[PDB]
Amino acid sequence: GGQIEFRDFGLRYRPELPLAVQGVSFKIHAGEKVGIVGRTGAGKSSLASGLLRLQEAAEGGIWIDGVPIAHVGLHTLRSRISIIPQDPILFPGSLRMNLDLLQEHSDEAIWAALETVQLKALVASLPGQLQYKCDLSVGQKQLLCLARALLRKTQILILDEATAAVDPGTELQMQAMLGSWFAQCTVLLIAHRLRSVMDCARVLVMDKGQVAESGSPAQLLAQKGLFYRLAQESGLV
Ligand SMILES: Nc1ncnc2c1ncn2[C@@H]1O[C@H](COP(=O)(O)OP(=O)(O)O)[C@@H](O)[C@H]1O
Repeated sequence: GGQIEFRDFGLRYRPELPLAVQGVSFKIHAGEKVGIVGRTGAGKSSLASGLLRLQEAAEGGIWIDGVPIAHVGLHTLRSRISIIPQDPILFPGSLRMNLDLLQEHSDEAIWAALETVQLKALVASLPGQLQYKCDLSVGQKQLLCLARALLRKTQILILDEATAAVDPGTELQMQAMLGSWFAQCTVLLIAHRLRSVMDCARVLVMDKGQVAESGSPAQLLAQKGLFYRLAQESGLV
């Protein structure tokens, strides 16, 4: 399904530190694409880090399809939950290994995923093709991550926006797929550019470790709240 629910959630990265994020309660419906916006330090990455249970729950809990992730095997928990970082690091070695470390797919199915993210041609161009070792641009590495997210049968796609200048063709293919191959996939897009979540149907606005406001960009723009302030600073409104 990919339906996530934070219920009064907070996490700390280390015992001695204060809660990085606290009292976060929200329900993401299965298959939804929700943008997550906020300033640096607001708590956007912590939500994904709480989902992946990188940091354990300090308060409340998270539930994925009615199952408390607190009671879900970590490998299981993380198997169909995929994250696309800003600057993905290829695991040193075979390209195929990066795409399929567990070797649970056939070269056939891997090439499909690549062609899905429109990297089949690039990969075919590569010196070792699938066996190509690691180069590829940050945008391409993200796409490769997207193809891997497909192979994983991912139902929760956490996407991290590149803080660096966005490749015009990567953005074109990335959006091209989010509504088609990840249509049924829940997509948490953690955005560092407010413009990127404007077409989103729903945005969580993170603020100093707490959910500040929720709803569509139009709703949040009308509220003239933190979301609205970020749009002004961004020059969108
Ligand atoms: N590795 C870390 N160790 C300790 N504190 C952290 C770490 N990463 C983030 N934080 C803190 O937790 C809070 C939440 O930030 P974060 O979740 O990273 O939001 P964002 O994704 O918007 O940067 C911030 O105050 C941040 O400084």
